[PDB]
Formats: sequence, structure tokens, C-alpha cells
Amino acid sequence: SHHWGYGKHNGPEHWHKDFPIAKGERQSPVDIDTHTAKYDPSLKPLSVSYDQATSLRILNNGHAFNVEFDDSQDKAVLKGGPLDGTYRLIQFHFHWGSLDGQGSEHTVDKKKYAAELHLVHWNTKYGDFGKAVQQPDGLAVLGIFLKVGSAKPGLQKVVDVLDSIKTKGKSADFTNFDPRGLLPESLDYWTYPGSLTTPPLLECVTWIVLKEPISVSSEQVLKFRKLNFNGEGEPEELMVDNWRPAQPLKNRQIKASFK
Ligand SMILES: O=C(O)c1ccccc1O
Ligand SMILES: [Zn+2]
Repeated sequence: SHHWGYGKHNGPEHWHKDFPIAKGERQSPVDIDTHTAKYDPSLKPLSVSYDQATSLRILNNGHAFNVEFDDSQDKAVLKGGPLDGTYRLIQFHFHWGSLDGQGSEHTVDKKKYAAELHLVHWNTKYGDFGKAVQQPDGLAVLGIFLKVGSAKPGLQKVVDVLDSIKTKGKSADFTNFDPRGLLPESLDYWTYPGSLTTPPLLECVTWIVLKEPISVSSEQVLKFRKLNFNGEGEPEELMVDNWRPAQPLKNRQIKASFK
């Protein structure tokens, strides 16, 4: 049967047939043109409070892998930056390429990074994630670019569990993972209003994209590329190039927290 994905017959250019909002006015990702983004001195520093984070499980969902968190309390939250109120971390995942020259969803002056990390948070004033994705300020996604260079020590625990979730539908216990080990040194950022980048493509996201990439080693991103989109017992299709390309910016402003 048919299902959305990243192949020739079901990739991003097809998604609008199943999810018409794919051609909407607030779609993500976008290219970040650094000479059009404006420094906004009213933006606050981003406040990342992850000290009490409780990771639970890691899941291969047939499109990427999600590291899931306990979001029943304000244990891992994002405040400040462009945001009003408190946004709770629910999961993170990545998008990556088949080659080091592509894989990111956002681009910076058309530059593609090897991968992009998305830490997904929902606005606590809406009570749960499902209600938050019915609201224009329901979600905040912290996006972090990955370039290939030196290894990221805080990523290695993720890399080493991937063999146990090779195929679609597999999950593994994944407790005591500290997402602070995935941050770069600087929290300077760009921000703009956008959407989820996979179906259902809902236009609920305040994007916060960090200026500084993290470095990961070639071996680390190689292990991402050994995952499978297919389920166990089906023919192997490598999980690579699970990124949506840049979408039209339309009426939107990208702001910078730094100059
Ligand atoms: O980030 C996405 O594209 C996404 C899609 C569906 C559900 C949760 C999500 O974070
Ligand atoms: Zn994503």
C-alpha cells in the first residue's frame, strides 16, 4: 500500500496529496538567509532547564528514531528566548543524509549540514501534546545542526543503542539520557513561526534554531545510516535522507538573538 516517506514515490513532493497543509503558509523547514534575518534586541536568552529530564525509551518509527521523555511534570523545559510561558520536552529525533553534504532540514545561506537534531516541546498552558498541536503557539522545537568532525561524547549512548532498534516498530528502554550533552557551547539562535516537518505538518511550532552546530564523528553518523525504514522480515531499506527540503518563507520574518 501507500504510505508517506522519503522515497521516489512517497517523498516530500507527494505529501500534499495526503496532507494538504503541506502547501500552507507556515511550513517548515526554511532556508535561513543570514542577511535577511533581523537582530531583535527584545528577544531573551534561551532558558534550557534539563537537569531533571527523565528519558524513557527509544523508538524506530519507520521515519527516524525518537528518544521519549516523561512529560507529566515540568522536568525538562524550555523558557525564555522568543517564548511566553513554559514548554515541556516530549521527545527528540534527528534528520540525516546518505552523505555528509546533506541531511539537515533548515539550511543557512543555502548550506546543508550533515544532520539536524529536533528537541520537541509543548506549551504547558494546553495541558497535553495533542491539544497543543491544535494551537498556533502549541509547540517549540529547538533545532541544532550537526557537522562531521570530532565526536560528540554525549551522543554516543544514542549511537550504541541503535543496533537494538534497527527496524520499524522496535523500541528499547533508554533511561537516564541527558540531553544537555547534545547542546553546543552557544545558545544564540534564529527564530520564526513554522510547522512540524513530517506529516501531519501541523503549523504549531515556534522554531528556535541554534547558530552554532555540534560536531559529531563520521562513525557516529555512519551508525545512523545503518538503521532501516522497513520492518523486520521485510527487504532492507536504509534509513537515510529522511529530511524535508526548504519550503517557501511566504509572509514570515526570521529574527536573530545575536548580531
Ligand atoms: O517534528 C515533527 O515533524 C513531528 C511530527 C509528528 C509528531 C511530532 C513531531 O515532533
Ligand atoms: Zn524533525
